[PDB]
Amino acid sequence: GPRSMAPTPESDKLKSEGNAAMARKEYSKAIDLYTQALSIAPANPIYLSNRAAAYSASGQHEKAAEDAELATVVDPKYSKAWSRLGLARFDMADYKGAKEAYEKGIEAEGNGGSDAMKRGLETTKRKIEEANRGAEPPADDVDDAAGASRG
Repeated sequence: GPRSMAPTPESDKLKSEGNAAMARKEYSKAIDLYTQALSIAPANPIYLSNRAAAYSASGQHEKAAEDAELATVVDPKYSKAWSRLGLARFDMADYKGAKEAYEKGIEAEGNGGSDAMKRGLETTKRKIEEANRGAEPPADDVDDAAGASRG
């Protein structure tokens, strides 16, 4: 018969084994274990957001972003997915997109945001303001005054 396409004790075991792999910093294994969980329950936002964390830890920001995005599409009310998406976009230097993700995460979280979301949004805004105001100070003009004018 057909699978239920929803989480099972088996998929959750795989998720837990994935979580343990993360703890050991075995990111490639975590990615594989979360993927196995997702083969049982496709597009599960918890499993997706966990695999996103593993991608991010291993420096694979585009893959992290795709997992996190899909999670936010499936469950836009799941604040953790937005936090994952924010970090992934931040790490891709997509600061506008990171700002948007953190803002939506903060709304979904329903309590002003997790510490990570609040700091994430603050840091992203500061980066955007740095760019807007100029990342480099202006230089003052060279002096055309006479050398003895300071005397």
